[PDB]
Amino acid sequence: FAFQAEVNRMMKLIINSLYKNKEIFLRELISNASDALDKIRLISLTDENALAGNEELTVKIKCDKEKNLLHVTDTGVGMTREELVKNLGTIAKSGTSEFSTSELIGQFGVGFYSAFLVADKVIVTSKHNNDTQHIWESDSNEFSVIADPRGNTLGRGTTITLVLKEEASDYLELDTIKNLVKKYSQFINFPIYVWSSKTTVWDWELMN
Ligand SMILES: COC(=O)c1c(O)cc(O)c(C(=O)OC)c1CCc1nccn1Cc1ccccc1
Repeated sequence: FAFQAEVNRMMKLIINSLYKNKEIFLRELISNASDALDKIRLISLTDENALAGNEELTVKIKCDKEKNLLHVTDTGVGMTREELVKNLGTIAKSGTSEFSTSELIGQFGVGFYSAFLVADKVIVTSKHNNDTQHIWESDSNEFSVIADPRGNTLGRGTTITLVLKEEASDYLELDTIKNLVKKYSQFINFPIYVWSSKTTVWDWELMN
């Protein structure tokens, strides 16, 4: 059906970004975090205390240069364990490959699959209201999900961790992330921060 139409759009956008410095993974990281924040703000209109777990609506990005990791943390609606298992309808549980999705592909396919332009794995730590906090890890093909051993550390929202390839080590430099976040967040209504350094003290720096 239209599942091939959205897949066609996804191939077009991901390969197009391969010419332009493979930056579409970061634009999608910011855009999807913004939509998740929009979702919980819409819910807070009906629910009185929908923000009781985390009363702030932010996007916070931190680089781990020595560990070669990229963290993007938003305080959006989050995802239940049942929502992590569904993901975007294309990732199966580990060991079950030999056994709608079109709407999930059209919205999240570009963001998920373009992350593997620079990352070997994609790890999702999410905390949704009325559910515990879980960790979800995928190799682009299969996934595995467990409950976070640390418990509820986000209050509410989602942290996307990208285990970057060494090929993409230059993305973790402060001046690189900051210029890229500033470019792709100038139209996001929510405040977006990057863990930056000032001389030496470290603190969140507003980028938009
Ligand atoms: C690939 O990271 C995301 O797309 C993503 C993000 O960057 C920031 C977020 O806050 C959230 C989020 O929690 O939205 C509530 C997501 C998940 C967006 C989503 N909502 C329903 C399905 N998906 C796609 C998906 C992909 C992999 C595993 C699970 C779900």
